Amino acid sequence: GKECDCSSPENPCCDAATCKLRPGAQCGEGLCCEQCKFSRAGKICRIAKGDWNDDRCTGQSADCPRYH
Repeated sequence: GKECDCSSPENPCCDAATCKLRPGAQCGEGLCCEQCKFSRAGKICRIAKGDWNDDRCTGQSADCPRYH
């Protein structure tokens, strides 16, 4: 977006000075953002709405799209 990677100032994954991520982790907030680290693919970011495939995250992303 602009120059920020997180939305919380207390979050330990984004320099509060530049409201951006902290140069050490790889995600300040997302459906698949591990403790300051890019979650690994095969991450269930959300469950379908009945009975079928589920939502999985990649090995380099920190958010989750939609498929159900």
